[PDB]
Amino acid sequence: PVEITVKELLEAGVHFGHERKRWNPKFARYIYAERNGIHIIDLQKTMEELERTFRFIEDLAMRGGTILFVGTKKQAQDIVRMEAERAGMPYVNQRWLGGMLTNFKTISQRVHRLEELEALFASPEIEERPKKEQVRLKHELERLQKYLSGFRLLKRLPDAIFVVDPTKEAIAVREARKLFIPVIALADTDSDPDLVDYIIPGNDDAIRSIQLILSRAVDLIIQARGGVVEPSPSYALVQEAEATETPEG
RNA sequence: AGGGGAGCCCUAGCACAGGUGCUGCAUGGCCGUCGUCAGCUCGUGCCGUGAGGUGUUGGGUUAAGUCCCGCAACGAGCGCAACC
Ligand SMILES: [Mg+2]
Ligand SMILES: [Mg+2]
Repeated sequence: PVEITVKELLEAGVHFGHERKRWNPKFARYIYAERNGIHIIDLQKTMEELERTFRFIEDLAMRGGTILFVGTKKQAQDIVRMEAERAGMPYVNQRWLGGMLTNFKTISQRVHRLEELEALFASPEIEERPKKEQVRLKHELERLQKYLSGFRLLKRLPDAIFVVDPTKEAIAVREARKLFIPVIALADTDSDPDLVDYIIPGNDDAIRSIQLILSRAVDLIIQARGGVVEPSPSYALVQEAEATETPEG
């Protein structure tokens, strides 16, 4: 049953039958206290820390600060970009690079090739040598973009970090704290609530939680201070958040 | 008449020429050779008390450290290639 949330998209489900001899284990469902992914233990402990954290995201915001989020799991990545562009800041989906922060003065160079290439495919210099290098410059521009598509907003090392799972993207969190950078992350029982600077004890995994915690973390920024504007947002045309703007091919 | 004097010839004395006369285990120079083999390194960062390691390992591909993907590394140089 899809409570107006599922939407009938002619989803067959012919190959989706439970004929997968799934009728094999009785204890198949070892079930615990994790049936939908919404845990809040001790409350007087977590809610205390939340206010804490979210009070800073607000501060770093107003102080003009910057917050690059760090995403690495498939269980996020894209969920990192939406909350990325919606909130004008740098993000890292694909993969971290040793030094992303403890080497700026060098990884930032890559960012430069990137921009450099991005210039050339805009001037008449297009096509002046063998297709080979033409592609030699396309591979790069392409790759570079794959791994640097979000680091282009880091003219200088950031005031904070928002890594999802400070245990899977630990290098990130190492590099960070080695440079006195408050590290903000999700974290759970299977994490280092000692390393995480400003914790938000959500579910490390679980798409939903992510989008839930990461969004307000994005909205809180945006709503930093305020203003009038009371005609509210429109529904169906929420494309500026990114969605799937203009395709190529 | 003749005398002085410059380039030069000759005897004599001298500084010295000359020497394929030793030493290439004193050397430059140039060459051979492993090897036309695919390799040898550097910057920055990270690991390590340290010598150092990481990158240059791994899967795949290549005539090739050639290229791909991975990865605490990101690059760059000499070489490979291309230029002839
Ligand atoms: Mg070939
Ligand atoms: Mg060869």
